[PDB]
Amino acid sequence: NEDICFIAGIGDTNGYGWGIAKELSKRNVKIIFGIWPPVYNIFMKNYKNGKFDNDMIIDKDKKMNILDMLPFDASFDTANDIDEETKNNKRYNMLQNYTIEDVANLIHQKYGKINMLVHSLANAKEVQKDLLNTSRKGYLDALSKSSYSLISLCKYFVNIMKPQSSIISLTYHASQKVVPGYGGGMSSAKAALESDTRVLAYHLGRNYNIRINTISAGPLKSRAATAINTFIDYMIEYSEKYAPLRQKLLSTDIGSVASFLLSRESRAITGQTIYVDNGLNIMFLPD
Amino acid sequence: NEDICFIAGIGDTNGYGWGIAKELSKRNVKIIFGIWPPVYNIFMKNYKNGKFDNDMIIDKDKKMNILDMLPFDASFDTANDIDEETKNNKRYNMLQNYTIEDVANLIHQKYGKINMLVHSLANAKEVQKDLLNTSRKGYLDALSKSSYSLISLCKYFVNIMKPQSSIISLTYHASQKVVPGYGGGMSSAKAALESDTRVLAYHLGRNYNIRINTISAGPLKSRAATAINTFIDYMIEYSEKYAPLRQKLLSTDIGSVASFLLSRESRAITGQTIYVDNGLNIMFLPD
Amino acid sequence: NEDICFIAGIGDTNGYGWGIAKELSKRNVKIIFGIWPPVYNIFMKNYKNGKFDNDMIIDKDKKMNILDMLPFDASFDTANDIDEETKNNKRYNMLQNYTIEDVANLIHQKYGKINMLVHSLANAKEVQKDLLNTSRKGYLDALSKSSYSLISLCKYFVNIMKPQSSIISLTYHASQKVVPGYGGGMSSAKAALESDTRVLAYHLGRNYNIRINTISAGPLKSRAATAINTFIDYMIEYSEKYAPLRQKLLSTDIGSVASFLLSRESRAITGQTIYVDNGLNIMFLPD
Amino acid sequence: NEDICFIAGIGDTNGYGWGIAKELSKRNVKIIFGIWPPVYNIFMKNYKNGKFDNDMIIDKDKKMNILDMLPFDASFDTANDIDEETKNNKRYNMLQNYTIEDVANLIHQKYGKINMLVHSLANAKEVQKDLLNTSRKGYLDALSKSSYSLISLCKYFVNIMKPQSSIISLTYHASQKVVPGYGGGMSSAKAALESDTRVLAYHLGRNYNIRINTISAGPLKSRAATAINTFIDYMIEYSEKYAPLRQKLLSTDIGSVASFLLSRESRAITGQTIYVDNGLNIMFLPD
Ligand SMILES: NC(=O)c1ccc[n+]([C@@H]2O[C@H](COP(=O)([O-])OP(=O)(O)OC[C@H]3O[C@@H](n4cnc5c(N)ncnc54)[C@H](O)[C@@H]3O)[C@@H](O)[C@H]2O)c1
Ligand SMILES: NC(=O)c1ccc[n+]([C@@H]2O[C@H](COP(=O)([O-])OP(=O)(O)OC[C@H]3O[C@@H](n4cnc5c(N)ncnc54)[C@H](O)[C@@H]3O)[C@@H](O)[C@H]2O)c1
Ligand SMILES: NC(=O)c1ccc[n+]([C@@H]2O[C@H](COP(=O)([O-])OP(=O)(O)OC[C@H]3O[C@@H](n4cnc5c(N)ncnc54)[C@H](O)[C@@H]3O)[C@@H](O)[C@H]2O)c1
Ligand SMILES: NC(=O)c1ccc[n+]([C@@H]2O[C@H](COP(=O)([O-])OP(=O)(O)OC[C@H]3O[C@@H](n4cnc5c(N)ncnc54)[C@H](O)[C@@H]3O)[C@@H](O)[C@H]2O)c1
Ligand SMILES: O=Cc1ccc(Oc2ccc(Cl)cc2Cl)c(O)c1
Ligand SMILES: O=Cc1ccc(Oc2ccc(Cl)cc2Cl)c(O)c1
Ligand SMILES: O=Cc1ccc(Oc2ccc(Cl)cc2Cl)c(O)c1
Ligand SMILES: O=Cc1ccc(Oc2ccc(Cl)cc2Cl)c(O)c1
Repeated sequence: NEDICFIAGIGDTNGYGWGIAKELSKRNVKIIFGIWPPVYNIFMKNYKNGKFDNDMIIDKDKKMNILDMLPFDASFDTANDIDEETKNNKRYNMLQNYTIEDVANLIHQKYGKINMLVHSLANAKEVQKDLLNTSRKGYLDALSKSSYSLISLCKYFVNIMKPQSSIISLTYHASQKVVPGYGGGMSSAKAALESDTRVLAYHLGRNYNIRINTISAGPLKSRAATAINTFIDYMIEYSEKYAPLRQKLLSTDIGSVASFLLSRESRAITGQTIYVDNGLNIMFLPD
Repeated sequence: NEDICFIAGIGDTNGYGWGIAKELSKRNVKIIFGIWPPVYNIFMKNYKNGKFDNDMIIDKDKKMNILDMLPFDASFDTANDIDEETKNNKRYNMLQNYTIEDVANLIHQKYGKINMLVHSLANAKEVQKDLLNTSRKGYLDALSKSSYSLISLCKYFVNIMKPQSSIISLTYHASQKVVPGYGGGMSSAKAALESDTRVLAYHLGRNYNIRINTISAGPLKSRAATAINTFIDYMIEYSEKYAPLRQKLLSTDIGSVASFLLSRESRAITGQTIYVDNGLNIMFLPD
Repeated sequence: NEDICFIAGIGDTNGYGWGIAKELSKRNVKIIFGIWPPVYNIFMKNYKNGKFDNDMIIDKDKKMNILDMLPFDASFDTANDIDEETKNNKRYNMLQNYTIEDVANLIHQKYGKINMLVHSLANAKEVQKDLLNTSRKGYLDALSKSSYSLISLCKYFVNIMKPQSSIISLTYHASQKVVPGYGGGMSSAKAALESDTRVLAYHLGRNYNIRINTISAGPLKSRAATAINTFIDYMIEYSEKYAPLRQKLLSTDIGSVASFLLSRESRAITGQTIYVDNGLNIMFLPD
Repeated sequence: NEDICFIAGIGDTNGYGWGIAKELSKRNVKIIFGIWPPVYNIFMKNYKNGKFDNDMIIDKDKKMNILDMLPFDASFDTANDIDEETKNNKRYNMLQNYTIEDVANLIHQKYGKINMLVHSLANAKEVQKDLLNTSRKGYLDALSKSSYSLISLCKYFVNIMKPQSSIISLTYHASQKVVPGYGGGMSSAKAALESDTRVLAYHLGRNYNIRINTISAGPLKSRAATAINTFIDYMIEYSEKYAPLRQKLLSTDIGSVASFLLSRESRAITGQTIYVDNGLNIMFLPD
């Protein structure tokens, strides 16, 4: 029977979420996009305007099958959690049912139980400051949006998931080793994410027979990556120069691994940080 | 010349902070206690009442030399950050200059530049819930109080520290491996703490020639440990049964290591998680 | 089209080698078995008699496509390494082209370049002794047969492998955490093997565009697992009781991850220790 | 009172062994040098002539207290292991009681039980070759001399050591991350050695109440470091440029950590790889 995957964190076609959606489509997985409200209408415009048609090609006979595309904000757990300021926002005022709980309800109401969950989102409002100059509000924002949001996602989605479902998120090696430009408590958020992945694997594994893993991806010139002050170009030039595999890293490279982790093929893997980065993580120094 | 250590996180004599204060005293380090406001007066009462006199004995000729004891709340960065509710609290209303910045100023005003800093505090208001049932507010509290507080401590204290100063904090292996009762995002807070320790080592090391490390201690029946629902007794019974070293773990065991890390003897060590837990971390399973 | 895999280390159908063969067979990969001479003829007689006929049942009717079965000894790099006594041993006198180089040469002659390599073998004379009690000779035996053998397979098989080829081995968590009973220097060999996997990922990735990883498998009741003093019953019981995923771990659970890592889907993963143990490695203590 | 340390691996004053001896000497520990026979006599002639007289200067006048200097070869476990050719080699014919057991026996006879043990030696015939190019013999050479030797020292010295004694060795980060140039299987040996340190911490902690750890030292221009193909100049330059702590790493920086780990102050630490490299290990890439 059909499998359904909710992917939280799609803003365009240039990030890992799209890559994952693409590769799942090779396997005939029905895709639901969770899109952050501020960029939801523009995404919808581009999509309707056919801007993504070329990017939706799987191959000769296949074309990405997107079930639905919904507004999703990981800043908010339930309806009660939205503040008046966001309520009164140009971009949000015209949308509804976009809190993490509302989306689970809405999906379940529309299409029943799902069996695949992808957390592909991060945010840190002080990413451009180093850790030592990051404010408490800044740091807790990184953690709220980039780490707590995985926990909330699970808390609310497990009700609408079949036994033997699988969940993945995306991390970065800044958590384990210093990467000077990865500021604002983003390194910290990733660190908590990778540990939470373990603690969750235990809970979800024991209570629901549901698996959860995280992919530590190498650099990709995505929207958010360009936001960091360029960082991402140095990162890519460095990976391509010194990684064991001197080949350009594509989002569908992470996509194919995500697909495997999300399938019954990896029935015995849970609680892991899997490195999909051309082996760059294994190097001590430039050679 | 004299060395001064600020220890943040002393509530009684039964935790790691006291252990560290004791061992630093063997080396004639002047100790300043940072004490959380809610328990400051009771600590002061006990101290004046002589309740701690036996616990202050170093040995035949030495007696812990406590320079000062100040109210300290890691919840608050500066004066501006205190809310009206805490302002209007029985325990705080009668105290002042207890925010992280105020304490650095106050210490520096009183005794000049210090050269040793100890973060020995944690808190998580939902520690009794597992990760999956922890609320966003709960989780961010763990992180604010247990992890951001190290960053803030450094941001503000480096101004009042000599070159070649050293800083330590305390972590727990729950960050790296699942420990089912360590709830409320405490595992997450520790994970972020250990990663932050690295990122900070880079910044402080390069800019100020200041070192920072963290000690992953094994279980000790402390005030906060008894708070966890008992957990701590199982933990201790287990460590004593299966650790490589079948010997009771004492706070001064962590104390002696802290003393070494805080001294010039470990001039070449920074950014590390050091395990002071009778080797328990090396075991896969009960033997 | 025309994927060929050499699986080094199969004596019967109760191992992880068998499980890897079955899952690869499912993707229509051509299987070549490398078989240690002590057990080769009993394996062939068993095979011809159709004792494995039941074990080759894949799903609804599909049967294993074993392309060849070759005598193989990972002890010997080249014909010139073989000592006179082994050459004339009862079980070896009747066999040829069983050294690492010779099986490389052989495979190439009969089938051309292959693109998949599985190191699925370990040995140690003194596995029953704990590390402290292991002789220099028995430790070097363990390293030689269990660790050097991977380096040697690589040096020789890289010649007969197409660019973008993939290589896996199997490891155990005793290299990272203490597991009493895993003696003879087998933990040392797994440690070395997990570290050689990184060093090799570098050389092979840069010079040949070939990937190599290692699977850290959970416990399985194979022939060799029993030769360890029982140990394995305890291991399996511990695992089924305490793992996040309380299911029986099957050889085909490993096989499908092996399959994935050998395929182009894992193009961006190299140098890695991938855990396939139902998440047991993430646990600190039992509950 | 009456601490005795056997330091295995000193040829001159340019190593980490020298640095360990100097720092131990500062705490009034009695030093016994174990000296590889190829360099023993040139070391003695040098010593008697007072070539090391300058190097024994500690602080304001204090000089090293070398209690003994013994020929020692970690290749040989017992007299019966020594091959006829080595026995009659020019440099060995004039020496006795140089195997591991014999130096144990010897030390015990002349001084009684000791309480500190330093493994400060490595070797590999084919260090100049990369892993892929290393022969079976040269790999086993590396493991034998660099890794087995620690297990063997332990098995024999535990007999002549008091409860609560301590044991250190030296390792390098090439076991965990790829370092081209660190060939011959030296990375494999360090991997094995860091894993054997855990296994040994278990046995020795439980059966003898003895601790063992390992220091992962940063680069130092010792005799052996130069024998590696230059490699070390590059290593030191990289390290001084990119480490969190941009200071020159001295042998005595290692020595004072060794001292700490051998003393009772580290009573609760066992099984650990302690990094002494100015924090370089925490770095992902240069800046
Ligand atoms: N791009 C890289 O180099 C790289 C390397 C390692 C890991 N990652 C991880 O991969 C994931 C995907 O990011 P990306 O690199 O593809 O960039 P991206 O911009 O394509 O993805 C990030 C998405 O998160 C969404 N988002 C931001 N705040 C949100 C909120 N409050 N609620 C819901 N959604 C929100 C944004 O709309 C954006 O589309 C990220 O979590 C990132 O940490 C990326
Ligand atoms: N006790 C253990 O078993 C154990 C094991 C590993 C690590 N640790 C760590 O050691 C450290 C010391 O704790 P402990 O175990 O000695 O218990 P403890 O209760 O003695 O120490 C915790 C202290 O933190 C203080 N504190 C709480 N909230 C604060 C705030 N907002 N601002 C300032 N101070 C605050 C409390 O007053 C308390 O005295 C903790 O960080 C803990 O995580 C403890
Ligand atoms: N069985 C487990 O529970 C388990 C758990 C983790 C890892 N592993 C790993 O899996 C591998 C073994 O698989 P298994 O557990 O099914 O045991 P197994 O006995 O089924 O497989 C090992 C095979 O290797 C062959 N072999 C031994 N020495 C050889 C040599 N010198 N040259 C060629 N072949 C040789 C043997 O004939 C044997 O059939 C080992 O690397 C082991 O470390 C096994
Ligand atoms: N030098 C560095 O930069 C560095 C960095 C990390 C680790 N280490 C470790 O330190 C140790 C060596 O110290 P070093 O770097 O000062 O080199 P070194 O040459 O000064 O010390 C090694 C000594 O071991 C002795 N030795 C060699 N084979 C022996 C045997 N079979 N029996 C007894 N003794 C033997 C040699 O005589 C030599 O003096 C090694 O374990 C090495 O891995 C060194
Ligand atoms: O090159 C490494 C890299 C680049 C981008 C990443 O994603 C983000 C980074 C920061 C922020 Cl604020 C948001 C996101 Cl989605 C990331 O995790 C790692
Ligand atoms: O036995 C392990 C253990 C016990 C206590 C600990 O400290 C705390 C734990 C939770 C909270 Cl809310 C506060 C503190 Cl100080 C800890 O870190 C680990
Ligand atoms: O339970 C875990 C386990 C069981 C078996 C294993 O394989 C071997 C273990 C020792 C020897 Cl000599 C040979 C082999 Cl194939 C192993 O690696 C781990
Ligand atoms: O720069 C890092 C470095 C330098 C020297 C080292 O020691 C050796 C290295 C190889 C051999 Cl054969 C012997 C020894 Cl003592 C080492 O371990 C690491």
